[PDB]
Amino acid sequence: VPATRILLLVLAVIIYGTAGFHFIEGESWTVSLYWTFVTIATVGYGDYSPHTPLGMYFTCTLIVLGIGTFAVAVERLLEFLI
Amino acid sequence: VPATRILLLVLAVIIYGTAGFHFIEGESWTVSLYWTFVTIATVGYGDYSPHTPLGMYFTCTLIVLGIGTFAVAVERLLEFLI
Amino acid sequence: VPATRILLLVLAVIIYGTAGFHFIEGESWTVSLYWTFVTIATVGYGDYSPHTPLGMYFTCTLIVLGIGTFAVAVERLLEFLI
Amino acid sequence: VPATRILLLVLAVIIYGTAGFHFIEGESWTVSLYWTFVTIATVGYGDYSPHTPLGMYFTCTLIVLGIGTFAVAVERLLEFLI
Ligand SMILES: [K+]
Ligand SMILES: [K+]
Ligand SMILES: [K+]
Ligand SMILES: [K+]
Ligand SMILES: [K+]
Repeated sequence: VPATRILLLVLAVIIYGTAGFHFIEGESWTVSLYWTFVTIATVGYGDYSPHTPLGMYFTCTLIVLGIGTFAVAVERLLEFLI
Repeated sequence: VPATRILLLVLAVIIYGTAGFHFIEGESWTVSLYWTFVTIATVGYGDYSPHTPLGMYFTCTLIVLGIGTFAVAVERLLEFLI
Repeated sequence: VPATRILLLVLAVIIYGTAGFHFIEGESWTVSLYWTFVTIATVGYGDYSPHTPLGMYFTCTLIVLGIGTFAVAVERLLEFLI
Repeated sequence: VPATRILLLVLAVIIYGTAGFHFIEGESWTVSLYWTFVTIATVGYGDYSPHTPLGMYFTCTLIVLGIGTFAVAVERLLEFLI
C-alpha cells in the first residue's frame, strides 16, 4: 500500500478517535488527541479512559480500527527515516 | 487461515475473557467486555484489573490465549478494509 | 527455533521477572508472577510497578529481555492451537 | 539494517525521550529514563505520564518515533541472544 495512503488512513483514525473521545467523554481536544495516540499505539497509561458505557463501546471500536492502522503506519515511517 | 475462522477464534476469546472477568472479579458484563478488549489488545489502562489471586491467574491465561489471537484478527481485518 | 526451546526461554524470563520483582519490590510471589506477565505482554495495567531506582532499572532489563521472547512464544503457541 | 546501527538509533530515541521528559515534566533523570522505556516498549504503566500540553505533544512524538525503533531493536537483539 502506498505510504501516503497509509498516512491518510492513520490521520482519519486520529480524527475519529479524538472527536469521539471529546464528544463522548468531554475531555479537551488536546487531551482527546493525546488519549487517541496513547490508545492506538497500545501504550494505555490510564491517566484518561472512558467512564461511560458509550465511551467504552467507542473505545473498543477505536482499538479494533486503530491499532492495526497505527502499526502499519509506524512501520512505513521507519522506512523513510531509516 | 480463513478470515472467518480467525473471526470465530477471537470471538471465543472475547466470550472467555468477558465471562471470566464478570464471574471472578464481579464487574458488570459491559465493563468486563471492555476490560477484555483493553487487555487482549495490550492497551491495559488499569482502570479495571483483577484484585483476587484467581483473577490474576485467569488474566495471565487470557493474556497468553488472547493477545496472539487478537493480533492475527486485526491484521486480517486490515486486508478487508484496505 | 524449535518450539520447545522458545518455551524454555520464556519460562526463564518468567522466573527472572518474578523473582526480581519479589525481592526488589517486596510483592508476593503471586503478584510478582502476575506483574511479570502483564509487563512482558506489554499490557502494563500499572496496578503494580517498581517504586525504587533498582526496581526501575530491573524493569527496563525485563522489558528488553522479555517482550521479544514473549512475542515469539505466543506466535509459536498460535501454531499448535491453530 | 546492520544491528549496530539499530542500536545507535534506539539509544538516540532513549536520549531524546529521557531528556524531553526530564525537562518538560520535571521528573528525575532516572524516572525519565524508566518512563521512556515503559513508553516506547508500549508497556505504559501510567505511574508517570505527562501533565502539561507540551508534555502531551512531546509524548505523541516519542510514541511515533520510538515504538517502531524499539520494536526493530528488540527483534535484532533476539537474534544475538538466540
Ligand atoms: K509484529
Ligand atoms: K502494548
Ligand atoms: K498500559
Ligand atoms: K500497554
Ligand atoms: K496503565
